[PDB]
Amino acid sequence: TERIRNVALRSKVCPAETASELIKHGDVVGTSGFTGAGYPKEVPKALAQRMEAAHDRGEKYQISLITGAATGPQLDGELAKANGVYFRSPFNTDATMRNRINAGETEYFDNHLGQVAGRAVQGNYGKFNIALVEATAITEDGGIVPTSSVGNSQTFLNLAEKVIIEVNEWQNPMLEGIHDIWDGNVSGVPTRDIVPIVRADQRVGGPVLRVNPDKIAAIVRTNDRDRNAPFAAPDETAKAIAGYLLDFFGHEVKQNRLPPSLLPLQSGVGNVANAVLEGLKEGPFENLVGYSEVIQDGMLAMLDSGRMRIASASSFSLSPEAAEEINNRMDFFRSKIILRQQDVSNSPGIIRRLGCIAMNGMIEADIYGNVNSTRVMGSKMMNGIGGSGDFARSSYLSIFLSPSTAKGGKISAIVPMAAHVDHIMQDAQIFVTEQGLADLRGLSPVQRAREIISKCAHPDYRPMLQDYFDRALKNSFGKHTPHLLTEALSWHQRFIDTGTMLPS
Amino acid sequence: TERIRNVALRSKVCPAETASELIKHGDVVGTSGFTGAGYPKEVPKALAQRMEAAHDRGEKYQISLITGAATGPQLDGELAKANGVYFRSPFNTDATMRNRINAGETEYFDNHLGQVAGRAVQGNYGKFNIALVEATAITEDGGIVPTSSVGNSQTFLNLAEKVIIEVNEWQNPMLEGIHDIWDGNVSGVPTRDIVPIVRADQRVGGPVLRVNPDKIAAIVRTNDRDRNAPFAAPDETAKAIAGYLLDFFGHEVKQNRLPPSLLPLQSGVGNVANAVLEGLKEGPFENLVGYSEVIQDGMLAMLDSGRMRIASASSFSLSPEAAEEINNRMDFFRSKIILRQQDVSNSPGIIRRLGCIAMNGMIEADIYGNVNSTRVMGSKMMNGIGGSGDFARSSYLSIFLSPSTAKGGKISAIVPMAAHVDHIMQDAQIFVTEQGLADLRGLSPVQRAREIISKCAHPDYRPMLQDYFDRALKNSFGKHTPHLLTEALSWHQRFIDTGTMLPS
Ligand SMILES: CC(C)(COP(=O)(O)OP(=O)(O)OC[C@H]1O[C@@H](n2cnc3c(N)ncnc32)[C@H](O)[C@@H]1OP(=O)(O)O)[C@@H](O)C(=O)NCCC(=O)NCCS
Ligand SMILES: CC(C)(COP(=O)(O)OP(=O)(O)OC[C@H]1O[C@@H](n2cnc3c(N)ncnc32)[C@H](O)[C@@H]1OP(=O)(O)O)[C@@H](O)C(=O)NCCC(=O)NCCS
Ligand SMILES: [Cl-]
Ligand SMILES: [Cl-]
Ligand SMILES: [Cl-]
Ligand SMILES: [Cl-]
Repeated sequence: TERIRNVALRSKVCPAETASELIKHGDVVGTSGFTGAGYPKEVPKALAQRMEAAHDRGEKYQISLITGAATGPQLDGELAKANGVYFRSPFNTDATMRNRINAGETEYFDNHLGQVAGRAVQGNYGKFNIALVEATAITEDGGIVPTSSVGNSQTFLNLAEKVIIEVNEWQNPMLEGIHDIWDGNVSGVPTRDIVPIVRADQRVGGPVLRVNPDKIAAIVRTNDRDRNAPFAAPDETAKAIAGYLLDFFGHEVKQNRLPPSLLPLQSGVGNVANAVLEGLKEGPFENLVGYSEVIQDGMLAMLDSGRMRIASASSFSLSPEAAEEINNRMDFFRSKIILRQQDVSNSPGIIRRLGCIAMNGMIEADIYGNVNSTRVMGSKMMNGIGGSGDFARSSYLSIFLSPSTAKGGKISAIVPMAAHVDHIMQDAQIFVTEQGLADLRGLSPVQRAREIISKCAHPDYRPMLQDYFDRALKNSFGKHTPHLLTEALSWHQRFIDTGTMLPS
Repeated sequence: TERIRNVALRSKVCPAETASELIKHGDVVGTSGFTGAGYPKEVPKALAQRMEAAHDRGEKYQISLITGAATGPQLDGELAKANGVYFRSPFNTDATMRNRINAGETEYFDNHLGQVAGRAVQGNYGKFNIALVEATAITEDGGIVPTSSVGNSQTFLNLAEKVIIEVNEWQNPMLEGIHDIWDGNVSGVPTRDIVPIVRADQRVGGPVLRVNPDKIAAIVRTNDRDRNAPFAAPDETAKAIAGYLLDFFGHEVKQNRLPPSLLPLQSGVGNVANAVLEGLKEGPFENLVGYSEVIQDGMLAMLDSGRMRIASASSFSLSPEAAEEINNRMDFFRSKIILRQQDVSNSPGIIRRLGCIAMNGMIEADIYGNVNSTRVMGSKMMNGIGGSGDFARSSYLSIFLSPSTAKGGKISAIVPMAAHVDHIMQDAQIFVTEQGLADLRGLSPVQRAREIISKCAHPDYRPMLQDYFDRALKNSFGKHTPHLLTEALSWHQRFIDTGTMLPS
């Protein structure tokens, strides 16, 4: 039917290809989109084609692309294939864009997701020329109904000179009412407002994004799917990880250090975090509440089993098949989900107030429990820090989860020294691998090392880590956090040189 | 005049030595005291004597010492001399204690200062046996008036099984009224209360610490001074740094990115700090506001002149001459100063809301602008992370300031890779050295490196840094954050082996 319920605005409809012409070379473009959900699809595809042609003619044509978080093939993919992004922030999962970044062809900075709005308002990315936002519908009074995500859309709408809306009939109209958009000052000029959230299920705003209709330069009708990668069905490794964490949660409850309903849960992006939620869907903890950035398949499964009552997040980040399931049952899930601005879902003040439990994956940790979430070998970007820092530092408990090895055992996820740090020791209390769980609360670095090495390291690597740690204890410059700088990054170099961290 | 205005509690007065007998081997002891101010004095000295005597006779006697932040010679100094501390948290500046930590004789973990109360309440440090708190006075209704700091005192009083109070007649009676102690839930069991501070000058609580008088096991009448590291007059390096920073502030104001009154300021303590505060006093600004951890000489000067209108902090950090000045004029200054619990002064929710400008020192930064504030060569502790993370991550602007070299030029403060990371790139926007100022806002890591190397690095190390960077750009595993892992920590190893980072 007609998703644009506002009669007057219907006069601004033009084809995706034409709307794309509003976007000029050098422009700073703010888009909707929060990891496989709610990003604009058709105007980028059309812009990507117009860029390729322009380059071939010798015309410069690149934008700065600021988003909520990751997008999808239609946006990051198309624009990277076309070589059309000179600067990208804050988060990406597209293979082609990742290649541009790691080749030095697209400049990239992975800001903390909860801070992006505030930094944009400050002017850190420059002046916003375009806001490109996907919508479920436009209301009679001109409200823009968001889709599978909120992200930074409200901020970009405020900041941008010109606005382009994509109304996507693929998105289930029962999405209207799911979002909560606050009109208060979260990320504007100080002093900011108090955000009155005191419970994860509390709504404090309205269902629509607000914009001056005068700034709307184009409206695009679309019917295209959010495209995310499916999740790995939990294997023996992921199930073991989930088993250790559930045991830990149970022990906390028995010792009265957690409620039996736990505390508001944040679950990070990726396969491992997701696998933990599949364990929780049939766990002994009832009346659970999510206060997360994303609701992945596993979180939807907790709402389905009823083990979780409600989930706050900024987006759905579902597999192609999970996205079908929620669509066919939108009436059920609608009342169990609240989608918020990402500067609210990822507000450290709110996270700490609620006492969230943070669960995040990781590339690697060193023996002292510093965590790399991003840069393989210290230099090659994977996805980005995302909101792992927003949550790890603000949480009641910060938990990191990973297989103890990677690349079929050729890499140890527990190393003498992390090649890049995203999360300092202070920001990580609990580590879980398929080998076991390290509880680091109240421990000095040397004490942390004993736990991590003994509980979490793979048997193939444990003796090597013990060997490093023992010689560091004897020979390190200082003994507070013992290191041998000649060897600290040698396992990484050994991998680069030989394809494996195992010695010859 | 009598400092103990509650008659009932007067019966609990006893000698320091006798009071110290209440503290047993293995006890967890929480004390008042925030860097050089307001820590207990006489009971720790007596305890240290008895610990040494026990040790000399083959008997173990050690405690876990949890504080606000740093203490002074009477506490950290004496107990470290006696080898009386098995675990220490969260911050120390005593040289003897630093030696115990770096030799592995005292276990140490430097928690974020704003988080210590919460983690104590969570039980991370174990059960508190003793709270040892210095007081200015005890009021008619049994309220405890703290002294030159608040720190974690209220939390420790709540948790401890038994309480010892030191009533210190050296501390000015007019300190009564300067503190703001909240009974709200800042660091207790979730869900926490909204901390309703919307102005730096806002009081939310009352002037006294509260404790059940039945837990008070001993009261000690004392008369001993706070001891802090002496006043360091700004050298040419510090003045140059302050110069670049003030020019930057001046520029932001002229571009309308800051008000002429700037934003609430958090300043560290250091040679640079004093130069910055002096520049601020002379600069083209007005109506300044402090929302910091400490109040230093420079703030008092601006409060006196009217350049600063109010200063919020958890503690004083004054030279003996400034202490003299405030001791004689406590009536005037107490109207301009608010001393808060450190879980409030260092609350990320409040820091972000007020939009604080954070200015902190550092050991070193790598070329990508990751910051080490703590661990020389990655293994030798200096002081601790303190509140630098609380502020850096939560601030409107995060600035790090340092001489571009250390150890008389034999160490470069800009290195290929930091040997330990306290503040990731995402947490540092501005760097200032005596060489110049790097503004990193909106930049990718490679862009950050070009700015840091060109603006901040010492000319003597610049060719070496640029050489590393150029070769990494050519050879690094990925090009997003280019490194040569064979060389990354080689300058540190060169220092360890030869005493300088320079080759030939
Ligand atoms: C860290 C992160 C990449 C891991 O995701 P994950 O699904 O839990 O981890 P997986 O075990 O499934 O491995 C995923 C990929 O990372 C690679 N990887 C993981 N650890 C690695 C390591 N130590 N060395 C090299 N590669 C590694 C794996 O090889 C795998 O790639 P491949 O299948 O092509 O070989 C992911 O959590 C992430 O993107 N974190 C950054 C954003 C974030 O922190 N979000 C949390 C809050 S929303
Ligand atoms: C990092 C820190 C020690 C620097 O202090 P500073 O006064 O600004 O810096 P200085 O140039 O005066 O040097 C201080 C000490 O660190 C050493 N130092 C500084 N940089 C160094 C480096 N790159 N390599 C080796 N040593 C270094 C100096 O030698 C000196 O120690 P020394 O007496 O043994 O010689 C200090 O800022 C700190 O402790 N930060 C952590 C806590 C914090 O930031 N709290 C916030 C508010 S105070
Ligand atoms: Cl808030
Ligand atoms: Cl801890
Ligand atoms: Cl709050
Ligand atoms: Cl930025």
